[PDB]
Amino acid sequence: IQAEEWYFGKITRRESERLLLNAENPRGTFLVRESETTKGAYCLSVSDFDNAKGLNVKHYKIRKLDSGGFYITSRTQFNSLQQLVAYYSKHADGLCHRLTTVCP
Amino acid sequence: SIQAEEWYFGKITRRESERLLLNAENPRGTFLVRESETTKGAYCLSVSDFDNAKGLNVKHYKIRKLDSGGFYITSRTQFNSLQQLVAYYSKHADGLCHRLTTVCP
Repeated sequence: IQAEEWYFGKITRRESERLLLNAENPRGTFLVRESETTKGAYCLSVSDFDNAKGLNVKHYKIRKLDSGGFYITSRTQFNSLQQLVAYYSKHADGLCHRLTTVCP
Repeated sequence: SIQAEEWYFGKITRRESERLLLNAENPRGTFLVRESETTKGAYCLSVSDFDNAKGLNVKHYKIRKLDSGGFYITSRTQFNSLQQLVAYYSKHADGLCHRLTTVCP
């Protein structure tokens, strides 16, 4: 997945929030990183805006099933990470915002 | 002035640096220096590498600016300038994934 624009590898949770939390960035700017402590998991980081908290980053753990697939909820699972990203770019389904822009 | 150095790419993002380095045309050890996007005062050395499992991949090493003037990536050597840092690791990888071979174009 190294070659996917949205994959930032092993940046920490804090570093993903420093990258994402920028006022030039739209709601739904996102990146995927390898989870910092859970081994074999990915994490989807999405900026979001709430009146109160202002801009903040939500983090959703992505698990990989034994057969290979990926999921965030029981609603949909994906044969690959790129399919998950493609799906959520069009359908938020429970995430805070549709994935609009890859982290610059 | 570091602004006009050919291997200095200023404020480009971590993501744009990889888009530049991760390209078939570039030898292992193609590099660029840039500012850290979020560590103030630090710089960053981005280097292309090739691992059969990863494929072509970029490694990023932070460069800290000593208060007293220098620059360093490890406790083994410190340098007075970024120029001198690039030159040294062009000869000796000394912990880096690869010697700095090619300035990124």
